[PDB]
Amino acid sequence: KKVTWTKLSENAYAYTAEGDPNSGVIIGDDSVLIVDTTATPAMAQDLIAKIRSVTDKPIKHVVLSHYHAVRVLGASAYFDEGAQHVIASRGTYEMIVERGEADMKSEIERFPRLFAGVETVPGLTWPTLVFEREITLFLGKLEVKIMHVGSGHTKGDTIVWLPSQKVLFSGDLVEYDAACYCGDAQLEQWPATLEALRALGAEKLVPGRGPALLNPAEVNKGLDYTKDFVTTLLAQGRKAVERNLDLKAAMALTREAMDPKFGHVFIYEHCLPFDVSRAFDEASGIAHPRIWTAQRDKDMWAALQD
Ligand SMILES: [Cl-]
Ligand SMILES: [Cl-]
Ligand SMILES: [Zn+2]
Repeated sequence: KKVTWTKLSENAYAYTAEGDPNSGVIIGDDSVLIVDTTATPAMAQDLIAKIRSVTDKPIKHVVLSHYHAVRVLGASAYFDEGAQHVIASRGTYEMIVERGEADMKSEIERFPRLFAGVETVPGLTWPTLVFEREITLFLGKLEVKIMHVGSGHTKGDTIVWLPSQKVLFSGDLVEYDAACYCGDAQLEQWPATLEALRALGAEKLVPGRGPALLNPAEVNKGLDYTKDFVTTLLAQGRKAVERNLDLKAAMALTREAMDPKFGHVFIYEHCLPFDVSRAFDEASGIAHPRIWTAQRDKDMWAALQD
């Protein structure tokens, strides 16, 4: 299992594991902050190990970039390492309340291998600190901004921004070598959210998965790609709705435009059915995402195949 621990700047690191989402790490004067937890407390052990190869400081703050189980269910591992708060936006908190249980069951059923040692998961991760717009932590002298600048990947998407070093942890708002999972997306709002991230002027950006982007040209390529992906996806959904297509026809129409431009990115085929399904709903006027459950997955595959 290939693990990559990348020092991005004086105080910022990215943690990547083959096939897993990225986690972000900020080492402040007094304490460590992480962005997303890895999928289980058993998997969190190796992120802790990487952090402890650098510092003995308490892992005081655990930020959830959004509510999805793979991002949050490792949170309880960090208590013994010094966690004082699990931080989430109001939107993320609302999603945990509304569909945390359903999403936990859904994600573990879909991709059990993402949840190594799933028996170590104690239950849902409940934030202890919920913010509306923006909080700033001073880790000694190090300023860390935790911000909701708009929704996209989910209602409540949260970013972590290190202004002094221009390091942005985008959660799943930004991708580059992988497709966007849009099953819970607010597709209409995502382009404006991407432009808000562009206005930050990041020199380093940790995307949802894959290697970090290490200069502004790479940052903007990731922003442009993600914007193109989610704009095209929603546009094809509006076309399917205008034409009264069923889901199989909507998938074929979406592929017309998405496959040439994006068909090469990692996990494209895994994500595309959920993306077409969400785009069709949202274009149909379902602004708040339907909840994904096993029976909805089953009906989706049935509609797409036979
Ligand atoms: Cl606030
Ligand atoms: Cl449904
Ligand atoms: Zn996600």
